[PDB]
Amino acid sequence: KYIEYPVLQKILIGLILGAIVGLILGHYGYADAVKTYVKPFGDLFVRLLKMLVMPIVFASLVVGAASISPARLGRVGVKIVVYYLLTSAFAVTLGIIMARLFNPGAGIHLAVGGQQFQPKQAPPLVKILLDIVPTNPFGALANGQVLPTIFFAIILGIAITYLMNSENEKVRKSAETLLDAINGLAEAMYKIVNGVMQYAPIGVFALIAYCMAEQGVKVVGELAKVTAAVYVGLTLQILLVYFVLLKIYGIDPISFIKKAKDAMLTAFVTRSSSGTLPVTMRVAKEMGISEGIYSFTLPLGATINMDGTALYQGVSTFFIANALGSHLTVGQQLTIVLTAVLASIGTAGVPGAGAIMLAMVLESVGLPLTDPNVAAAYAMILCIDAILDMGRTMVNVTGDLTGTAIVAKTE
Amino acid sequence: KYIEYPVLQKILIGLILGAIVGLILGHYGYADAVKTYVKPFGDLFVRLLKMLVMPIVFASLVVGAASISPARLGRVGVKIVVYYLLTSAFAVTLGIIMARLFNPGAGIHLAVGGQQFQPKQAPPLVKILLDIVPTNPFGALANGQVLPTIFFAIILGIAITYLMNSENEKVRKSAETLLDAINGLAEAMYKIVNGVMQYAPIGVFALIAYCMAEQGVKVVGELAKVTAAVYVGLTLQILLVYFVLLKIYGIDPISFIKKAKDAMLTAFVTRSSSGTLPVTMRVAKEMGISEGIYSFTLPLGATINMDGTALYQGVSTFFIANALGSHLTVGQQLTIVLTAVLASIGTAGVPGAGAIMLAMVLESVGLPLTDPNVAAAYAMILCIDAILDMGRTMVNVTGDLTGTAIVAKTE
Amino acid sequence: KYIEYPVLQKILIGLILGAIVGLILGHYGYADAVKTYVKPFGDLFVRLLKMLVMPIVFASLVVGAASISPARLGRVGVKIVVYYLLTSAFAVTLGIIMARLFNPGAGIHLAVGGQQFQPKQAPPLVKILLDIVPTNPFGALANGQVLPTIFFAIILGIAITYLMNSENEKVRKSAETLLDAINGLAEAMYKIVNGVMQYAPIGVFALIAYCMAEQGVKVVGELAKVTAAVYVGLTLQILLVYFVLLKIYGIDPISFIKKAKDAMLTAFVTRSSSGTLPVTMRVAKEMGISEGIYSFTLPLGATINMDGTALYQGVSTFFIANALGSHLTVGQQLTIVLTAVLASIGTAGVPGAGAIMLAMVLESVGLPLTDPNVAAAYAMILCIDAILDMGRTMVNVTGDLTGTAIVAKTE
Ligand SMILES: N[C@@H](CC(=O)O)C(=O)O
Ligand SMILES: N[C@@H](CC(=O)O)C(=O)O
Ligand SMILES: N[C@@H](CC(=O)O)C(=O)O
Ligand SMILES: [Hg+2]
Ligand SMILES: [Hg+2]
Ligand SMILES: [Hg+2]
Ligand code: NA
Ligand code: NA
Ligand code: NA
Ligand code: NA
Ligand code: NA
Ligand code: NA
Repeated sequence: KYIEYPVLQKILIGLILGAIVGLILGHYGYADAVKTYVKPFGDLFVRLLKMLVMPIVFASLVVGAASISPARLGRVGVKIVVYYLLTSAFAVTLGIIMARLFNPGAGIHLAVGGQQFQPKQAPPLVKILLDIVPTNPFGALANGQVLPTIFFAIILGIAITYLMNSENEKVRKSAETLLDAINGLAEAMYKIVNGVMQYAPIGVFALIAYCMAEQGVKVVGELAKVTAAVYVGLTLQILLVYFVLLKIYGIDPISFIKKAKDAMLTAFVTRSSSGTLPVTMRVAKEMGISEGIYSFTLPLGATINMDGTALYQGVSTFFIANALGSHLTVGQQLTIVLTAVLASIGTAGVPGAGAIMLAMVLESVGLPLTDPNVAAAYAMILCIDAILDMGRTMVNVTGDLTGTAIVAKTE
Repeated sequence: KYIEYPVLQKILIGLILGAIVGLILGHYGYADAVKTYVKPFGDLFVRLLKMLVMPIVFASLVVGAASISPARLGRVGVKIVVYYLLTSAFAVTLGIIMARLFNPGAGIHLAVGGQQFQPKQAPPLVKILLDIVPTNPFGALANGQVLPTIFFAIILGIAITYLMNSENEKVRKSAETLLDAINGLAEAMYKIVNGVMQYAPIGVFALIAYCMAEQGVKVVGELAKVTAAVYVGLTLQILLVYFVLLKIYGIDPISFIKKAKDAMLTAFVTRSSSGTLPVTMRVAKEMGISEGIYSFTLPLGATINMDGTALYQGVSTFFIANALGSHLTVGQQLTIVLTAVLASIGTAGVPGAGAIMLAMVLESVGLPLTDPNVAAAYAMILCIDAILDMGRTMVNVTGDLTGTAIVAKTE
Repeated sequence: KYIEYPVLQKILIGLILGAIVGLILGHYGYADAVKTYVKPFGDLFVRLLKMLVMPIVFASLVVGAASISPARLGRVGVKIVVYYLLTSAFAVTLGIIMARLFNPGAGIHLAVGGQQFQPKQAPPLVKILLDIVPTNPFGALANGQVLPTIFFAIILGIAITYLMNSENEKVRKSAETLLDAINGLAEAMYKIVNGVMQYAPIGVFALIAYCMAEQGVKVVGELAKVTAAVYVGLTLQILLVYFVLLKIYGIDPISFIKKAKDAMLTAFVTRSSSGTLPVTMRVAKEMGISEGIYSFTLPLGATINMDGTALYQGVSTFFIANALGSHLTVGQQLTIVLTAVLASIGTAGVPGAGAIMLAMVLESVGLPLTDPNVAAAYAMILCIDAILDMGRTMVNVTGDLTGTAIVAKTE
C-alpha cells in the first residue's frame, strides 16, 4: 500500500479531487454511478466512525469523570477544573450564537428517500429527566441509549475515585484495576480512530464526490458557511474569553500569543492536542510558569477542556438540524450546551475524535444517526472535518495554556 | 446542601413527615397533587436502585461464588461455609413460616391502572430448568434475565478460582486480573448505593407520602404487620438456631449474647455488617476465639452469610405477592429459599443493599419490577426498609460470631 | 458422584451404550420415550456449549489477534506466524476437498418439525461487506452477530498491542490491564469447557441415543463417513504438507516422525495440545532444535495454529449443510476457509474447544444454531466429537513441531 503521505495532505487532496470528480460526473448526469460505486467507500468510512461511538462514550466519560471527581482534586485541581468547565461551556454557547446568526445548513434541506425528517414527540419533562437513569446499564449500553450511558459512566468514574480513597488496600487495588481496564479500552478505541483516519482520505473523497454529484454546488457554499461560523467562533473564543481573562489577571495577551505561537501552530497542523503537549509544556516553561503547576494542568487539559471541539460540536449540531429542516428548540439548545461540554471532555485529542463525539451530542438532542436524513447531514460535515479540526485543535491547546497561566498567577 | 445529619435519623424524619403530609393531603383530597409533584422524587429513588440491580447481581455473585469455591476452602473454610449456608437457608425458610402465619400484604391488594397483576403461565419444568442456562451471557445480562445471569456469574467465579490454582504464572495473573476488576465494579456499584442512600430520606418521604395519600391508613397497619413478622422471625432465628447450636457446642448462649452485645448493637445502629467487623472481631477476641480463625471467618461472614437479609427477603417477597394478590406456589417458595440465600450472599453489608438484592428474588420468582403492580408493592417496602435493615444487620453479624465460635470450638 | 474414570473412556462408553440403547428402543418403537426423557440431557449438553460460544469468540480472538499483531512479531515471529497461517489455510481447504469428494451428511436430510431448512437470501456483496463492521460492538456482542464480533475483537487485539508499544508508562499499563482481563475471561470460559466436558459422557449418551432412536441406523454409516473424510484429510495434511515442507528444508520426515512419536501420541490421547506442550518441547529438544527458538514457537502454536481443528471445522461444516440439504456455494466455501482459520486460532487446545468454535463458522456461513435443523445436525457431530478430536489434536501439535523445525533450520 505504501501509503506514506502526511494524512492532512492526503485528506485535502481527496477532498479537492472528490469535489471535482463529483461535480463533473453530476453535471454530465452520472450521480447514480457515484451513488452505487463511489459512495459505499464513504459509507464504510462513516460506519467505522459510528462503530467506535458507543465504546468511546462509555469509557472516555468514565475516565473523564474520574480525572474531574472531587475526591481527586487539590486546591489547584479545583481551580483549573472550574476554569476548564466554564470556558468549555462558554465556548459551546458562543458556538450556538455563531450558528444562529449564521444559518449553516439551511437551504440544503433534503429528504433522502422522499421522506422528510420528523422529530418524535418529546415525553413529559418528568419522564425525560427520569429516563436518563437506566434500569439496566448493560441494556442502555447494548442498544444506543446515549444519555443513560452518559449517566452511568459519569457515576462509575466518580465512584471509582472514592474507592481509590479507601483505607483498605484491596479495595483501592480492585478499583484501580477496573479503571485501568476501562482506560485502555478507551485508548484502544482511539487507536482504531487513528487507523480509520488512515482510510479517511478515501472516505472523504467518496463522501464529497457523492455530496457533489447530487445537491449540486450549493453544498460548497454551505460547507464554507459552516467553516466561517466555526472559525469566527474560534477567534471570538480567543479574543472575547482568553484575551479578556488574561488581561483581568495581569497578563498581556499579545506577548502571551507570541509565546504560545509554537504550541498554537503545532496544534493547528498536527491536529492533535496530545501530540502537541511536549511543545505546549515547553512553551509554558518558556513563559515562566512554575514546573509543579503546568506539569499537572497542561496534561489534564490535553484531554479535558477542548473549547474548540465544544464550539465545533455546537455549531455542527445546528447545521445538522438546519439541513434536516428541524428547529432546535430552547432546552434542546441547552441540552447541546451540556452534552457538547461532556462530548468535548470525552474527545481524545486525536485528529478524528471530535467528529465521533459529535454523534453523542446529535443522539442526545434527538437526531439519531440511524435516520437517513441525519446520517446524510452527518456525512456532509465529515467531508470537511479536517478543515475545522485544525483551528479546533489550536483553540483546545490555547485554552490549556491560558488557564495554566491564570491559575499559576493565583496559586 | 450541607446535609450532615445521621442518615438513619434523616430517613426516620422523612418517613414520619411523609406519613403525616400524605395523610392530611389525602384526607383533604389532594392525592393527585401528591401523585404529580411528590411521587416523582420517590420514582427517582427507586429508579436509582433498580439501576444498580443488574451490575450488582452479576459482580457480587462472581465474587461471592469465588470466596465459596471448593478450590479455595481449607478444612476450616469448608466448616464455616457449610454453617453459613445452612443458617442462611434455615433463615429464609423461617421467614416463609413467619410470612405465612402472618399474612402481610393481604388487604392492600390494588391494581394500579385498573388491571390486576396476572402471573404468566410457567413453562414445562424441563424448559424452566434448561432456561437457567443462557445461550448468550452478554444477552441475558443486557436484558434482565436474572436467573441466567445468576448461573453464569456463579460459574465464572468458580472457574476463576480453579485458574488461580494453576501451575502457570500468567494464567493465575490473568484470572486474578479479571476477578480484581469484577470485584471493584461490585465495590463501585455499592458506593453508588451509599450515594443513593444519601438521597433516601427524600425518596422515602415521597414514597410514603404517596402511599399515604392513596391507600388510606391501612398501609400503616400492614407495614407494621410486615415489621412484626420480620422481627419475630429474626428473634426466632436467634433463639431457635443460634442459641440451640451454641448450647449443642457447649457455649452458654446468655454469656455469648452479653459478649456480643457491643457488636450486635453497633450493627443494629450503623446498619452495616462491614462497618461493624472491627467491633465484631474485637468481640471475638474478647470471648477467647483464636486469632487465626476469627480473622478469617468473620471478614468472610461480613459479606457472605446474612441470615437476617435472607429472612427479610423471604418475608418481603411474600408481602409483594400478597399485595399483588397472587399465591406463591410451592416451588416458587423453594425458589425463594434458593434465590434469597443467593441474594443474601450477594448483598454487601451496606445499609441499602438488602432491598436492592431483594429485586433479584422478586425477578426470579416471576414478579418483574417493570410491572406496575410489582413496582408499587416494591416501593411500599422501601418506605420502611431502614426499620427492617437495623435488626436485619444485627442478625447478620450475630450469625458470624456464632459460627466463628462454633467452628473454633471444633477446629 | 465419585466420577473418576478417564473422560475419554467415559465418553466412549456413553457413546457405545447410547447407540445400543437408542437402536433397541427405536426398533421396539419407543423413540418418543427417548425424545421426552433421554434427549433433554443431551439438550442440556448442547446448551452449555452454545452458552460459551459468544464470550469465547470475542475474548479468544482479542487474545489471538494480539499474539499475531505485527506490533509484536520479531523476524522469527513473522516466520512462524506466516507458516502457521498458511498451514491452517491449506488445512481447511484440504478439508473442503475431502468433504467434497466424500459427501458426508447427504442422505441424513431431515426436517425436524416438518419444515425443511431454507437459507435466507444473501444481501448484495456491498452490504455483507459493510455489515461486518458493527455500529454498536456492545449490540453485536449482545445478540449473536458473530462476524461483527470477529471484526471488533480482531481490531481490539491489534490496537492493544500498539498501545503496548507506546512510550508512556500508564498507556502500556492500561492496555495491558485490559488485555490481562480479556485473557482470563477467555481462560475462565475454557475452564467451563473442562467442566461441561465432565458432563459430556452423559450428554453424548443422550445425543446418540436420540439420534439412534430416530434416523434409524444410517447415521452410524454417515457418522463413520465423516470420521473417514476427516482422518484421511488429517493424514493428507501430514503427508502432503508436513512431509513435503520438511523434505524441502532438508529434514528427513521419517526420522522426524520417529522423534515426534511421543508428543504425537500424547496429544492423540490427552486431546489437549496445551497439556502436551511439555512433551512437545522435550521432543523439540531431543531433535536438536535451539532452546531460544522452540521455547517461543511451540507455546505460541499450542493455542494458535490448529491445522487439524481447521480441517475438522471445514469438513464438519459441509456435513451440517449436506444434512440440512443446502449446497454450500462458492464464496460460502471461502468464507469457511477464512472463518475456520480464525476459529482454529480461537480454539484453546482443550478437548471440547474445537466443536464450540465450529459454531462460529456455522454462524458466519449462514447456518444459525437457533434453527432446529442446524441444531440437530450440530448435535449429530457432537456425538462423535471425541473420535475426531483425538486425531485433530495430534495434527495440531505435529504442525507446531514441523514449523518450529523449519524456522529453526532457517533462523
Ligand atoms: N483534534 C482535537 C480533538 C478533536 O476535536 O478531535 C485535538 O487534538 O484537540
Ligand atoms: N445492612 C445489611 C445488609 C443489607 O441487608 O442491606 C448488613 O450490613 O449486613
Ligand atoms: N483438542 C484440540 C483443540 C480442539 O479442536 O478442541 C487441541 O488440543 O489442539
Ligand atoms: Hg459533503
Ligand atoms: Hg409505602
Ligand atoms: Hg448423533
Ligand atoms: Na476531550
Ligand atoms: Na486541549
Ligand atoms: Na454478615
Ligand atoms: Na451478602
Ligand atoms: Na496446536
Ligand atoms: Na486455536
